[PDB]
Amino acid sequence: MGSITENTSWNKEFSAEAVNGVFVLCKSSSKSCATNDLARASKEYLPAATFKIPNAIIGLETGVIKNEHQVFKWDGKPRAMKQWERDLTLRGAIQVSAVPVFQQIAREVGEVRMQKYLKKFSYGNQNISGGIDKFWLEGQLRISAVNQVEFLESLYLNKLSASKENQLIVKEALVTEAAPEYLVHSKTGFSGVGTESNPGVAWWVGWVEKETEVYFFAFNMDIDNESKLPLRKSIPTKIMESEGII
Amino acid sequence: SITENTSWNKEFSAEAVNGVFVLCKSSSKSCATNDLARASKEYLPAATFKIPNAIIGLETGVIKNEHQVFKWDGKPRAMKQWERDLTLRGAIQVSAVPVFQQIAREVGEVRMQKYLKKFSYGNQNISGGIDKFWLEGQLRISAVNQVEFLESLYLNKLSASKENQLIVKEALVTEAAPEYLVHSKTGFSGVGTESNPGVAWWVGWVEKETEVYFFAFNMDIDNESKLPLRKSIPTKIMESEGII
Repeated sequence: MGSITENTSWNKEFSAEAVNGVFVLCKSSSKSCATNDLARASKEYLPAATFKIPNAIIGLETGVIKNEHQVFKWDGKPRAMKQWERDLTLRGAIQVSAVPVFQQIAREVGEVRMQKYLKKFSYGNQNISGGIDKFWLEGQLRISAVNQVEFLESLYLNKLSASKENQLIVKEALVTEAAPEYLVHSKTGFSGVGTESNPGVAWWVGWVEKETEVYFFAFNMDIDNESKLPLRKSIPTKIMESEGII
Repeated sequence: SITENTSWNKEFSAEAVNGVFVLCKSSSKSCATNDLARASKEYLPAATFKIPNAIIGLETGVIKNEHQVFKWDGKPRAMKQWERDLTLRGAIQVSAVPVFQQIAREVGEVRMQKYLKKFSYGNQNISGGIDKFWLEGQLRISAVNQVEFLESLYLNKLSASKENQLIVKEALVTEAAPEYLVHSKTGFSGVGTESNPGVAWWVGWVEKETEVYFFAFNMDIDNESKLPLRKSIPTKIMESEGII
């Protein structure tokens, strides 16, 4: 992206909902971005499940994921959500955001390989200390909403340090909503409800392919109350509906 | 093998529609149909040919890559929705015939023929005009053949880079949900003439859970108003089988 501008009027939705948060929306053809808050747009947060994006990419590249037709066989042990207690494809694993699958991918990737790809991808603060299967969840990895849109735009252009086919595979895995007139590729994130003072963070990042334009977006909010969670989709949607995008 | 499923003709009787549905679970070695004779009968592909045409355009460099924009020259096009710049998915999704006609002209007769031979695409007959053999020419393809072709595409087994196959596959996404993804393309030759009906198509595949279902539907049609039956009849069979 080439420019960012602040549209304070985009705080209407956040205020309406009593939410501390940011939305960044960028247009590929002008390489220009808008946000409600420049400051929060550059603040860095645990990526949570948004990290499945780079992790899918590295697992593909390293051959820890064979190809897009890979089945992740459920062994039969209880998992944190009923949604995960089944065999899964990559898209499947991504869409039901199955943590144990990507924890296992992270473990086959390994500290060394994981660490390298994040430097090539310029992925946030690139800090994977705090457990190879835990670092994006409760460790010290941080990424900003601006850095998310930049990572995603590189993905969209196949300009990440991976094979073109592996980037394509992951973009298809990210398809979340399809219509004749638009295609949405997106991924949610939720680190937890936080603790004393210190709230968790919820994310929604992706892009919308519409007419011959592409809108990249990244949303995060502070969250202490798990019921406020759906706002990670409804607030960006409101802003993107306002803009006549979707 | 192809096996008749007797209960499927029910949907065809109800709308007074001669057509065929072919459905394959996992691979094309085990497919089911309402009619064994009609399953392998060959019809004009119409806009289902945008599939091989898109792959060929990519393979030949005619379409530079996935972000190619097909610019509208400003000249009259047969549908208002085609009168605009379009991306590859865009052109596939509104079925922009002129985008694909120009694709075909640049590919040229010699290359077009070679790729259809390579892909085993129907009778591989491109006679009738480089920019219209699939519309009104001598090109014919069966439901069974569509399913075979889509299976090769799905498996990245066509004679084309995997990257190009992936590109066309994402252009075909038509419905997305956490548990399933549908890639599909409609076709419609037209309404035909006295005693010679046109054909309507819905073909593609559903990736659901850990399984893949390949489908091809066609029907004889002499009335544009009957056109939504090309989606509803097959959706009604796939819904009954718990697939969508």
